[PDB]
Amino acid sequence: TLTIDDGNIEIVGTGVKGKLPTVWLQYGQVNLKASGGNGKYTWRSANPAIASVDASSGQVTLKEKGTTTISVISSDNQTATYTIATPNSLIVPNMSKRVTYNDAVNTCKNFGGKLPSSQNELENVFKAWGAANKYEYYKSSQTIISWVQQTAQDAKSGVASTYDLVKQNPLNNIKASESNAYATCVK
Repeated sequence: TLTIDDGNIEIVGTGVKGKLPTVWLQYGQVNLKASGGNGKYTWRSANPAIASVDASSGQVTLKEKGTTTISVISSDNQTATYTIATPNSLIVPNMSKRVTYNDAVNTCKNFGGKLPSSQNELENVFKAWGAANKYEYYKSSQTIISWVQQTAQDAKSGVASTYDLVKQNPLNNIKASESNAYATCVK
């Protein structure tokens, strides 16, 4: 008798459960609600070789390997299977210290992903994660500024656009420095 809930899904994001969108927010962990049955039940999530899973709550945590294997058997010996292959998008910010477009691009794109089309892509991508504006989350970075495309006018200023989500929104003219925010990796 295996019964799992699929209305509240916990996405690799920051532990948010609602509808499955298309992006992961954080290391790489998701949790689904599935419960065994009467006796022997088997749980597998992303596979132990790559992720740590919670057997009393479909909790899968992956962060580097390739695909994720998740299966669920009812305590009565029923069989369920779910493997990550197409979906499972992941965003990765690269900049433990202030960074430049080229230094971060080598690292971010080295991830096989690409940069956002504009400042809003990151702010909207992060605002969807709930970190760009979690208030207390600022404690991880009171001010988080990302590198953005420059404007025709600011480019001539010899600068690029800078985005600050929790410190004041996006800003323009940043490049004369050579590393004022960081690179973002999506997908």
